[PDB]
Amino acid sequence: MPEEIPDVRKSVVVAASVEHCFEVFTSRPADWWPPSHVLVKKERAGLAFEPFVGGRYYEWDIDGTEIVWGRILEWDPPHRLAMTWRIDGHWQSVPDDDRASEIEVDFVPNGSGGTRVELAHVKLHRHGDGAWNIHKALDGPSPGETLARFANVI
Repeated sequence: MPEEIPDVRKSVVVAASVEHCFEVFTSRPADWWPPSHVLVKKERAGLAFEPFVGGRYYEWDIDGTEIVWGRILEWDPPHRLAMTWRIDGHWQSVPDDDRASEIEVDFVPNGSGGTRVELAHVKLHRHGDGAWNIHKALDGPSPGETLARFANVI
């Protein structure tokens, strides 16, 4: 749905405190996880994950049980955020990371309550397990880097 799997992505500035950036992910991503149409049979509504290295990430579906939505890489206090995403191309589950890719995200205060973050993705295709289909569902209106949809809803 989005431009073909692009290598390093770009950065965007959004109006939000740095604490909000890390807090919003752990606060309740369901607040803006659903854009309009989702390939998932049921729209995600509840979310709960342990933020740590090798942590486990799962979400609750309106009628579906818990499915892994990704994983974690490392939590760095207000300044650097990194997370590994482990998911199946068929939106099923991946008990082990065989070809999972890592994501690098940095959050730093920009000007006033505005925070600027640089998000880059590399070797995401290494998954070659159909993970691209998962991105299509996450890709909502106005396709673009994750910061694009995140900044608009934020």
